[PDB]
Amino acid sequence: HMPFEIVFDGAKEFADLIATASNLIDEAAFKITEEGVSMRAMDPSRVVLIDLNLPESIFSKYEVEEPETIGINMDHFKKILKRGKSKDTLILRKGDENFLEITFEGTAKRTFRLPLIDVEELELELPELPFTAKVVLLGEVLKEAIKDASLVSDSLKFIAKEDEFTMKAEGETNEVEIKLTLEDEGLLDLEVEEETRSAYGISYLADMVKGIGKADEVTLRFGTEMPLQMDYFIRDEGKLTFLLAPRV
Amino acid sequence: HMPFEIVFDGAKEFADLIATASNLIDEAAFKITEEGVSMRAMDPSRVVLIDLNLPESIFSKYEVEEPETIGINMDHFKKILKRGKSKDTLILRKGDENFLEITFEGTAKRTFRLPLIDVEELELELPELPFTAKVVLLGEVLKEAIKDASLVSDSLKFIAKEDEFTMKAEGETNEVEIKLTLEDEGLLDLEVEEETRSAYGISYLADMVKGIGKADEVTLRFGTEMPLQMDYFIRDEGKLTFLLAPRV
Amino acid sequence: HMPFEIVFDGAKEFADLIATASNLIDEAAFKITEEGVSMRAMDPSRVVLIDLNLPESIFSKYEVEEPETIGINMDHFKKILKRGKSKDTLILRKGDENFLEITFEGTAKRTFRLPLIDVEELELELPELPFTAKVVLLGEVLKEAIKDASLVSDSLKFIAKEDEFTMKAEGETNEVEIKLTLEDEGLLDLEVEEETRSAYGISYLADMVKGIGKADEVTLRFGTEMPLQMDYFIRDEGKLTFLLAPRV
Repeated sequence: HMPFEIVFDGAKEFADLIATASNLIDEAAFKITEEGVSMRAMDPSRVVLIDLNLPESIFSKYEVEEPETIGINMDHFKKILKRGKSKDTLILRKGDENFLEITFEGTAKRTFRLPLIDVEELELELPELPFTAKVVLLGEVLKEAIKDASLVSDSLKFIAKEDEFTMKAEGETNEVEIKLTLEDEGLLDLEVEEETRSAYGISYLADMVKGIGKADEVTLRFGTEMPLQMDYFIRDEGKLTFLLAPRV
Repeated sequence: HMPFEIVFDGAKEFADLIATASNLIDEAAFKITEEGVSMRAMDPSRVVLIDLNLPESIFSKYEVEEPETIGINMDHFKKILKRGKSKDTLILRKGDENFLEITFEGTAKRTFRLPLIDVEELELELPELPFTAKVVLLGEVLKEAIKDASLVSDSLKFIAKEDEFTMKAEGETNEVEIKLTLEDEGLLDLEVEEETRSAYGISYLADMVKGIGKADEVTLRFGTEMPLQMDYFIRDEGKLTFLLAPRV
Repeated sequence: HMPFEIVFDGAKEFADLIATASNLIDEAAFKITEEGVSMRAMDPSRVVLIDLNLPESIFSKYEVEEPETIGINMDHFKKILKRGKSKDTLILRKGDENFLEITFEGTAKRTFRLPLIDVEELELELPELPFTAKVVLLGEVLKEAIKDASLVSDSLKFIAKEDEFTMKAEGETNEVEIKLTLEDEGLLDLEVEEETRSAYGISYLADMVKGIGKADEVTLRFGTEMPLQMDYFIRDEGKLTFLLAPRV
């Protein structure tokens, strides 16, 4: 197999990015091409599809001789990456053998070897879906709304109308409603083709947003009785996309 | 029943204030008048009386049509209020029905409904007591002294003399003494009619001071073999008062 | 027995210093002389020798009438010292009786009495050893390397050569190597008489470095199949020295 070397400036930031996907994933196949790094995986229950796209442009050095796929234990990967410091340079290197060499370069050079595994590749595509509502909002609003809703229920209803986006949860001894309009600082964009209603499991939503930053811009696309697509951008050009099955 | 709307700027600060009283209280009757909000309660053991007085002046909007009392599960109340952000506006609103509508207004509008309960009203008054000692001290000194004393004992002796205030705890394998004079930065005022000695349970004192700030000014009034009155001010005009039975 | 009074400006810093030695020690004899305070102890397994030397020069007041030794329960000592604030003045005073009076002077005067104990004095000396390698490195590199290695193994190999210092750990499903050269910011000095290799137990190393600061300069001296000497300086003139038996 052909070697590669991939270098990312800011090892802690890369660890943070991986930790977001790791919240739902135990293991994943990483497709390494000359265009960038991609990872498409499902959580163990098959409710959430994760797609992480890291173009060559976000890496300070990118040397990929031929496209290849590697399998990674995501919890082992995250344990090693968590050792990286904020100003470390991260080097991901594969030689001829079946392990990933992970180097942090900073005040010292620290090199871990991570055994590569084989990950069953389900044929996963990200199909186009007839979403009728798009919402762009601040991470902090999304994160707090999911925490708010968890105080009352295990499911969160998403309601998009022309002028307002509402997330509402109801339980026996409580009720919570989070409302956004374009007058609100938390709502950056709202495009609604038609009144759209769908509900989503809070346990999955919590794991999806756990690593998202309070100042991150999160795009939500959904439809009535349809999955929720949730994405935010990494270093402008990278993209993390979640696709979440509705609660029906 | 008549509706009301009460608005407080700084929702996290209001949550912090409630959490102080919640440390000893499971449930409480809130008396809502045109003059302000008051709450008088005892801890489950009847050792501590809590009195919280929030005048209309500390609220940015105060619309109370007729005086009424509402009962609140304090742990449920604190769980909701803990969701408020530091720059959220807090709205407490009662309509015709038997629930409190709690709204945080900031980057988004988030509305919780809290069921109102019935709280048995003991006839609680705050009687005047012939205290012989008044002490004003920095919260940090009070908080640290109670923590210091807990290393050695379950009771803390308070000793006030003309020129010095001493808090002393004694155990078998330790002893601790905290001493203040007006030369000390921690002691803001000391008024002693006569030498005054009393002891107080550390477990109650710890719960009383847990939420007090290190820079808060705490007034202590006590007497020999008499209860301890402990108060500090909220937004200059609000007042939290504890009355603690002596250890005899 | 003769009284003494020893005063240290910055009580939290003194607590931090004691906590470093306390990580391996349950009890210790402190030798109090006119020259300073010294403490030599072994951990319960006799794998680590600790030597703490605090010259009179680091104390703001130092009144020792005659040399004497006192025994101290280190966990009780650390519990009291942890109550000191960063800007507290610390007073250690012994009167005629068999207890240490520990005073924090700041916003208030707080005085603890700590019973002195008798500590069996093993005849402990710090012998000169024919070390062949000296390494000066930043605490953060040492601390992170030990944490890195603990991800893969229970022992850490130290390898010093003319131009590079390597710490390497190997396990079944992982491997880690931390490498320093004088080009690296983490390596302040490297003096190697000959190629030097030795291994050390990570559990002991972790407890030795737990309290060391990320910006502290740590000197390591070791030899092949020889103990590791690890020291760093306290207020320029104080010294904490660990001597760690090799893993053979």
